Amino acid sequence: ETGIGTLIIFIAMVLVAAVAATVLINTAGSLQQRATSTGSQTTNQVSTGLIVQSIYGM
Amino acid sequence: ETGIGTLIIFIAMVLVAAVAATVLINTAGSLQQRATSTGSQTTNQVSTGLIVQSIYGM
Repeated sequence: ETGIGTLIIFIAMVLVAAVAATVLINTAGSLQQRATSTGSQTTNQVSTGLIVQSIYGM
Repeated sequence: ETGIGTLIIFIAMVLVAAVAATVLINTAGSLQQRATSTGSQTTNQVSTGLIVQSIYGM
């Protein structure tokens, strides 16, 4: 009967959907750390600087 | 069995997803050239100018 064949494919459908879910989570986690670090590094880059007061010679 | 019907629809699902992918790429490529040209033309527009030095009559 059709009942047996339906159950077999059902298991396969669940496993496939889990794979595509894993890709999206892993990619978002990788891009999270890069975007956070870039923002913090740029903030330090703009604000920091050195200034010359006076120059003397002998 | 359900196995035969699943494979047929699978092929159709792949082909449909390719269509929507093509739209997004083609649109982004069209907007790329317009945005690039607008920026370059405006830069030339602001910087360029003529100046009058002196006027003499007879």
